[PDB]
Amino acid sequence: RFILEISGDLACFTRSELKVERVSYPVITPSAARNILMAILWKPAIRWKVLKIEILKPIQWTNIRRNEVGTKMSERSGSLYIEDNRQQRASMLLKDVAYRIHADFDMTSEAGESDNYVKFAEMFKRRAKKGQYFHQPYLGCREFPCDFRLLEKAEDGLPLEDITQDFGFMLYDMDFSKSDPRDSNNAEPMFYQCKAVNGVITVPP
RNA sequence: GUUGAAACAGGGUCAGCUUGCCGUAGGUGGCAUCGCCCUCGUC
Repeated sequence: RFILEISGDLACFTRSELKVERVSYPVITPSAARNILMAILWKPAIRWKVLKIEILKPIQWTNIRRNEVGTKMSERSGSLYIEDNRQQRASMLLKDVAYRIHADFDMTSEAGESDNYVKFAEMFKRRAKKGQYFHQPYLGCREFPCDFRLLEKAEDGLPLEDITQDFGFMLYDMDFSKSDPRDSNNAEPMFYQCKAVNGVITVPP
C-alpha cells in the first residue's frame, strides 16, 4: 500500500453529470486518484487500485468559466478556429485540494516476465519520493497539477475530522475491461463514497 | 506506458460634453499710565 499525498491549488474531478459546465466531484475521484498513480508510474503490468482516499483540505469551490473548445480535433478538418467552435465551460473547481490516496496495485494478465510486484512497488516508491513521474499528475484536469508526495503514514491534517458529508455516487474508475488495448469501449462504475467519515475508503470491484 | 485529453475572455469602446461660489458684510463701540518718589548725605 502507498499513502501518496496528492495536493494542488486547484482541482476538477468533473462530475460526469456536470461535464459541460464542469462541477468537480467534491473529492478526488478514485479514477482521477488512480490515473494520478499511473502518471507517476504505470506499465501494462501494474494495475493501480485506490484503497482509500483521505481528504486533507476542506471541500472549497471556485467557479472558473474557461472558454473551452466545443469539438474534438480531427484528421478531417485541419483546424478549429476557436471563435467558430467556442464554448464557455464553467468550472466549479476545487480550490486548495489535498488528498492522501492510500493506493496499492496488482499485476495484470500481461505482467510480462519481470512480474515482480516488488519491482513496480519500489519503482513507484522511488518515483514518488524522488518526485519522478511519466506525467505531472492531473488533479482531474491537467490544467491542475498534483503537488504530490509519498507519505509513509500521515503528514498532513485531514479536515473532515468528525463524520462528514457523503458525496453520494461518485464515478469510481471507468471500466476498461471490454476495451481492447488503449481503452476503446468502456463503462463507468460508480460508488457510494461510502460516506466521508474522515477519509473515504473506496471499494475494489 | 491503456485511462480527460484539446480548450481565450476574447476582439474593443474618451465619460464624456460643461457648469460664477457665489452675491456682501464696521471690528467694532472706548478705555488716564497712571497716582508719586530730596540725589542725595559731605569732602
